[PDB]
Amino acid sequence: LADGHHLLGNPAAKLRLVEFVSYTCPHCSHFEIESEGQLKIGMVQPGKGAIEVRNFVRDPIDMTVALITNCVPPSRFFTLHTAFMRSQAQWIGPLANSTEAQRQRWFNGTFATRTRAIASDFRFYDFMAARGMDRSTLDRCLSNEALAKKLAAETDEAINQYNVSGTPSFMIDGILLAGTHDWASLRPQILARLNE
Ligand SMILES: [Cl-]
Ligand SMILES: [Cl-]
Ligand SMILES: [Cl-]
Repeated sequence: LADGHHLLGNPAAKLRLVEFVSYTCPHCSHFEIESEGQLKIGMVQPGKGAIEVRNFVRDPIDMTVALITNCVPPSRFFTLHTAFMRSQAQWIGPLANSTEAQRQRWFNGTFATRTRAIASDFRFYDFMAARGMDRSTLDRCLSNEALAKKLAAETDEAINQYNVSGTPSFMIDGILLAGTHDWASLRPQILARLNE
């Protein structure tokens, strides 16, 4: 699959759930905690369906996290993606707490300068060091502007083709699910399809 797309489970499974999610969205964090287990044991493990996670990148903080999760091998993506989502409350504090002068650096200057400022402010060096990724490996990841452009293009595809606006959003078998932005609304639609 293309950059910013990641597939969990069997590509030939009949039910394909696409998730448009963002690392800076509180609804996506809550959704991951609520849904990850049940989707795995109920659907993915028995080979009844597969999950395509798309990084819907909303802001440069999101972009910085998505550079990290997309720079690791496919077999590490899902653990890392889940970790950022599950531990969102632990790392996202500077979004609320930072001052004007700090915020200025996230939204101005070149891609490299702002990505480095964000990674510093959000303490991603320490977060990723605690997960085996050293500073040199993280530096290379954060400077991958080519990848940032591809993730931006993937995000633009979601916005343009599917009118994706709020997060998380979902499609099942090509249909974007109206009014469906949490596990409580999603699950009955998944079970209806599985149990047809
Ligand atoms: Cl939820
Ligand atoms: Cl740090
Ligand atoms: Cl498009």
